Amino acid sequence: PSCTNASSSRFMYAFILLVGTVLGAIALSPGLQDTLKKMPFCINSSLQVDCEYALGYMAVYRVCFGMACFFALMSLIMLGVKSSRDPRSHIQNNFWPLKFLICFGAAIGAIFIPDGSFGPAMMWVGLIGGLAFILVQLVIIVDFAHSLAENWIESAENSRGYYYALAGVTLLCYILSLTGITLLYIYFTTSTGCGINKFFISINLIFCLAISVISILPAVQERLPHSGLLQSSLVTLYTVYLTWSAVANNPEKECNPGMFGHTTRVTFDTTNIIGLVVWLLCILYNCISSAVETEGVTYSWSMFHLVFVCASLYVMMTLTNWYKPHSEIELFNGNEASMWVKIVSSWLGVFIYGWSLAAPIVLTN
Amino acid sequence: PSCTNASSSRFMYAFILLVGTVLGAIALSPGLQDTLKKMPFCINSSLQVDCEYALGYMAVYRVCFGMACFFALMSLIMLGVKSSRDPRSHIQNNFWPLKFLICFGAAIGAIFIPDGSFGPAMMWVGLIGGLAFILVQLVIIVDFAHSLAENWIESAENSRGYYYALAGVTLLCYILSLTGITLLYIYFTTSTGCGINKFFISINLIFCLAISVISILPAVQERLPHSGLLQSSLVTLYTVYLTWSAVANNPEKECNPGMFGHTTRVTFDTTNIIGLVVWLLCILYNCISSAVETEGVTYSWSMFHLVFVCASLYVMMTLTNWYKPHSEIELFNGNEASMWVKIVSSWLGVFIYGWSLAAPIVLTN
Amino acid sequence: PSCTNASSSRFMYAFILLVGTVLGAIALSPGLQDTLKKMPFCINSSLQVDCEYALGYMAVYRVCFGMACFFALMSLIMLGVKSSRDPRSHIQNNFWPLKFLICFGAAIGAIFIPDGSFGPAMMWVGLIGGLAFILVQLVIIVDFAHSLAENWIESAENSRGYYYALAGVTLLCYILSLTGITLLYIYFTTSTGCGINKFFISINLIFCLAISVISILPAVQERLPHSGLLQSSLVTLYTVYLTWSAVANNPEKECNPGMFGHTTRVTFDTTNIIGLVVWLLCILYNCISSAVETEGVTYSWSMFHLVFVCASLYVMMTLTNWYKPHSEIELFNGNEASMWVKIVSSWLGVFIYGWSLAAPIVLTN
Ligand SMILES: CCCCCCCCCCC(CCCCCCCCCC)(CO[C@H]1O[C@@H](CO)[C@H](O[C@@H]2O[C@@H](CO)[C@H](O)[C@@H](O)[C@@H]2O)[C@@H](O)[C@@H]1O)CO[C@H]1O[C@@H](CO)[C@H](O[C@@H]2O[C@@H](CO)[C@H](O)[C@@H](O)[C@@H]2O)[C@@H](O)[C@H]1O
Ligand SMILES: CCCCCCCCCCC(CCCCCCCCCC)(CO[C@H]1O[C@@H](CO)[C@H](O[C@@H]2O[C@@H](CO)[C@H](O)[C@@H](O)[C@@H]2O)[C@@H](O)[C@@H]1O)CO[C@H]1O[C@@H](CO)[C@H](O[C@@H]2O[C@@H](CO)[C@H](O)[C@@H](O)[C@@H]2O)[C@@H](O)[C@H]1O
Repeated sequence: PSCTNASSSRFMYAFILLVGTVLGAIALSPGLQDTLKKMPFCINSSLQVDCEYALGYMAVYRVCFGMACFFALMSLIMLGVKSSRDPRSHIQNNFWPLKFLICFGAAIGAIFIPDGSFGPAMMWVGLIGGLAFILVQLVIIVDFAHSLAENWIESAENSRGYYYALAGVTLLCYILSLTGITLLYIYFTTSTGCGINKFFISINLIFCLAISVISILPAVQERLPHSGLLQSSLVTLYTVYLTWSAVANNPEKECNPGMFGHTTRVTFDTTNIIGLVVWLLCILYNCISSAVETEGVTYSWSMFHLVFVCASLYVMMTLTNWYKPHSEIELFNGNEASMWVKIVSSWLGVFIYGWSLAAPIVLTN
Repeated sequence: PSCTNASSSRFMYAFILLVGTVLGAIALSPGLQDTLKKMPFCINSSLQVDCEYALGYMAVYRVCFGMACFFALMSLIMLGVKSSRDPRSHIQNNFWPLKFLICFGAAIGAIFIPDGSFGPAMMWVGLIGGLAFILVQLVIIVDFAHSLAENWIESAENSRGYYYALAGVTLLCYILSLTGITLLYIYFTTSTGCGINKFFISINLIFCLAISVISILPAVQERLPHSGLLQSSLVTLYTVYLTWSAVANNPEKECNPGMFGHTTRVTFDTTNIIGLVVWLLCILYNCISSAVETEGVTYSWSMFHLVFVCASLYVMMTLTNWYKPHSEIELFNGNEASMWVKIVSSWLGVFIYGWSLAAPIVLTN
Repeated sequence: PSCTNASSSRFMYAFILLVGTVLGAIALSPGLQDTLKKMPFCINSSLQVDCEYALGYMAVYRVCFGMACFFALMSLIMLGVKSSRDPRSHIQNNFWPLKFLICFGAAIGAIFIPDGSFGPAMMWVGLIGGLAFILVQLVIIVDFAHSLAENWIESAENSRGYYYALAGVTLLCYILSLTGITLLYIYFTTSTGCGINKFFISINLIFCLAISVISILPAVQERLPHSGLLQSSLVTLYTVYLTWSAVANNPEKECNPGMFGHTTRVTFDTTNIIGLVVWLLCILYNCISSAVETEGVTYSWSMFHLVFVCASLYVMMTLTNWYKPHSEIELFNGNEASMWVKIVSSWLGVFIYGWSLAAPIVLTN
C-alpha cells in the first residue's frame, strides 16, 4: 500500500535524475551540436573565448542548474514531515507528469540565462556539491562492502562455492590498484620536474597501506568478526581513482601530459565514463530499501532530496571535467582549485573509514 | 480523504503561480528575446521610447495580468463557502488541466492587449498589491520567527546541541544587518548632496534599535516567556532590506549611483534574486498547513485566492524593478511614487510588530 | 453524488461561455489582427466598406453564432426532463471534452460563412437577445440586493460592525449615480440642439427618484420589513448606466461628441469593460446554487440553456458596440434602432421593480 508506492517514488526520482543527465550529455558532441549551440544563449554577445570554444560546457551548466533548483524546491516542501499520514505524502507519490514537466520546464527556462557572471558562482557551488557527494558515495561504498562481506562469510563458508570468489574479488581489486599506482608513477611525474605529484601519490599510497594494515589486526576484529580485507580493498581502489582524477587537473605543463602535452576544448575520455558508472551504481544502491544517506517514516523525506541536489551538482562538475570558466585556451581544461578539493576529499574519506573501523580501540587503548 | 486533497490543492495553486512567474521571467533576456519581442504586441505602432527600449517590462505586465485575473475569478467563485460538503468543493480539487489551460489561455489572450493607456493603471494597481503583499509577508515572517524560537527553546535547552545555533542565527542576522546599514551609509549618500536618504536610513536604524530594545524588557516577557531576540533580528533584517530596496529607486542623479551614475533599460541584479527568494519562502510557508494569511473549513477559500492575487501583483512589480511607464530614457528605471510606498510599508510593518508584541503592557501601564 | 456533479456542470457551462467570449475578443485588436483577418472570410469579395473597415466585428459575429447554436441545441435536447433518474442526465454531466470540441468546432465552421446577407439578420436577433438578457440581469440584481440587505440587517444590527458599511454602500452608489447624471447633462447635450437627450435623461432621473420614494414609505414596509434603500440604490445605478449606454449611440452629429465629434471604426472603451464586468458578475451569481433565472430537479434544465443563449447574444452585441452592418463609415458606429431598445428595456425594468415592490398596496388601496 503505502510502502511500495513510496519505494516506487524513490526509484522514479532516480529515473528523473537519469533522464536529466542523459539529456544534458547529448550536448558537447564533437560536431553534431557545437554548431547548433551557437544560436541558443550566445546572442547576448575573456568571455568571447568561452562562448567561442566551449559551448557544451555552458549548455551542461544551464541544464543541470534546472535539476538542482527542482530538487532543492522539493526538499524545501517536504520539510518537517513525521508520519505517512500527513497531507503532503499525497503529493510526493501521485503527480508524476507534472513533476517531469516542471523539471524539464526549469531546464528550458534556465537555458536562456546569458553569460558574463553566471559561470564562476556555479563553479564554486559545484565544488561544494562535489565534495559533499564524494563523501556520501564513500559512505555508501563502505556500507555495501560491509554488507557483502558479512553475507558471503556467513552464508558461504559452510561450502566451498563462494570462498574462491571471496578471495578473487579482493585479489583483483588489489592488483588493479597496484597497477594503477605504478602507471601514475610512470606517466604523471617526471624525474625532477614536479614534486607535488610525487608527494600526493606517495602519501595516498601510504594511507592506502596503513588502512589495510589497521583493518586486519585482531583487536579490531574482536568487536566485529567480519573486518576482513574486502572493505579496505574497495576503499583503496576508490582512493586511487580519486588520486588519479585529482592529479589529472594539474595546471602545470612542465610534467602533466594529460591535456597540456584546436577549435574546441571539450573532451570525453575513459575517466568520465568510470566516474558516471560509479555514480550510477551508488545512486541505485541508495534507492534499494536503504538509508545509508502507519506511524513513522523509514527515510527522512528532506535528506533524500538534499542528496540528489548534491548528486546533480557532482554530475554538473564531472561532465565538464572540472574546468575554470572564462580562462584562456592555453590553460586548456585545468584549474588549481579542483585538485585540492578532490585530494582533501580523499584524505577526509580515508580518515572517516579508518576512524569508524577502529575508533573504540584507540579510545580505550 | 478531504483534508489531504485540499492541501494538495493548496500546493497545486502554488505550482501554478510558480510556473506563471517562471514563464513570465524567461522574457527580458538581454538579447535572446528583445528582438523576438518586436512582433507580438507593438504592431499597433513618449510611447515610442517604451516600445523601443523596454520590451521585457511590457511582456511581464501582459503575462502577470492573466494570472491576476484568473486568481481574482477563482476568489469570486469560492465566496461564502461554509463547510466541505458544498458542491463547489468538488470543482476546487479535481479539475486541474482545465485550470492550467484557463490560466495560460488568459496569459496568451492578454499578450494581445496594445499599448497606450494600459501601463499606468497597472502601475497603480501594482503599487497597491505590493503594499498588501509586503505586509502579508511581514506577518508570515513574524509568525515563523515565533514558532521557530518557541520550538528550539522548549525542545533544545534540555541539551546543548541547538543552543549554540540558537545564538548563532541571531548573531549572523545582526551582523548582516549592521554591515548592510554601513554599506548604505557609504554608498547611497554623499557628504552634503542628498539629505532625504540620510533621513530614511537613520530613522529606519532608530526604529530597528527601538524594536529590539522593547522586545527584551521583562514586562513583555512576563506574558509570553519566548520574547527572545530572534524575532526582532529577522524583522530588522527585513526592514533593512526594504530600506535598501526603497532607496535604490531615488529619482535623483545627484547622489544615487545605482542606475543613474544603452539600447535597453531592462536590468536584473542581486536585488531581484533576493526578492524572489524571500517571496518563494513566504509562499511555501503559507501553504504548509498554516493560516497565517466534515463540518467547518480550516482556511477561508476566498482569502487564500486574494492573497495570491496580491502575490502575483507583487511579482509583476518586482520583476520590472518598479519603474514608471512612458518615461524618457534619461530618467532610466527610477520613479518617485515607489520609494514612498515601500518606506511607508516598512514603517507600518515595524509599527505592527512593535504593537502586537507590547500592546497590553502599554495599554495598562 | 448527483447534486454536486450537477452544480459542477452548471459551473462548467459558465467556463465554456467564458472561454468562448475570451477567444472572440482576442480579435478586433488594433493592428495585431486587423491584417491577419483579411484572409479568413473576405475571399468571397456597401459591402466593401464593411469588409475593408470593420473586420473584428464580423469575426465576433461569426464566433458568437457558434456558441448561440451550441447552447440552443443543448436546450432542445434537455427538454421535458422531470427527475434526475432520466437517462439524459448522464449526458449533461459526464462528457466534457466532446462538448468543448463541439462548441469550438461550431465556431471554426461558422467562421467560413461569407458576407452579404448574414449581418442584418443577426443584428435583429442580437437586439432581441439583448433585451431579454438585460431584463434577466435586472431580476438577478434585484434578488441579490434583497438577499444582501436582509442578511446584513438581520445578522449585523445586533452589533455596530456592519451598519457603517450598510450605510456607506448606499451612500457611495447614490453619489456615483448623481455624478453620472450630472456628467450626462454636461457632455451629451447642447444648449438648444438635441432635445431628445434632455428628454431621456430627465425622464430617467424622474423614474429613479420616484422608485426610491416608493421604496421607503411605511405601507410597503408593513409587508416586508427590509424594504430599505440598497435595492433602489443599485437599481438606480444600473438604470443610469443604461441611460448613458443608450444615449451613447445617438446617430446625430449635432450634439453627440462620443464618436462623431480613420482606417478602422472598431473601438474599445471603458463602457465595454463595465458592461463585461456586470455581465460576468450576473452570470456567476446565476450559477451559485440559485434559480433567479432523487425525485425532482432544482433548476429547469432547458431554461438555463435558454438564458445562456440570450447571454451569448448579449455579448455578441456589446463587444461590437451595437453598430449597424453595411453602413457607410461617416455614420461611424451609431444606429437608431439600438437606443430605443436599450431605453425601452430600462423603462420596463424600472416598471418591473416598482411593481414587484408595491403591487398589493396599489391593488388594495
Ligand atoms: C516552458 C517555457 C517554454 C519557453 C519557450 C521559449 C522559446 C524561445 C525561443 C527562442 C528562439 C529559438 C531558440 C530556442 C532554444 C530552445 C532550446 C531547447 C532545448 C531543448 C529541446 C526563437 O527563435 C526565433 O527566431 C527568429 C528568427 O528570425 C524568428 O523570427 C521571425 O522573424 C522575426 C523578424 O523580426 C519576427 O519578429 C518573429 O516574430 C518571427 O518568428 C522567431 O519567430 C523565432 O522565435 C531564439 O532564436 C534566436 O534566433 C535568432 C536568429 O537566428 C534571432 O535573431 C537574432 O537576435 C538578435 C538579438 O540581439 C541577434 O543579435 C541577431 O543575431 C539576430 O537578430 C533571435 O532574436 C532569436 O529569436
Ligand atoms: C487560447 C487563445 C489562442 C489565440 C491564438 C491567437 C494567435 C495569434 C497569432 C498572431 C500573429 C503571430 C504572433 C503570435 C504571438 C503569440 C505569443 C505566444 C507567447 C507564448 C508562447 C500571427 O502571425 C501571422 O503572421 C502573418 C505574416 O504574414 C501570417 O500571414 C500570412 O500571410 C498573410 C498575407 O496577407 C495572410 O493574410 C495570412 O492568412 C497568412 O497566414 C499569418 O498567417 C500569421 O498568423 C501575429 O503576427 C504578426 O505578424 C506580422 C508580420 O510579421 C503581421 O503583419 C503585420 O501586420 C500589420 C498590422 O497593422 C503591421 O502593421 C505590419 O508590420 C505587417 O503587415 C501581423 O498582421 C501579425 O500577423
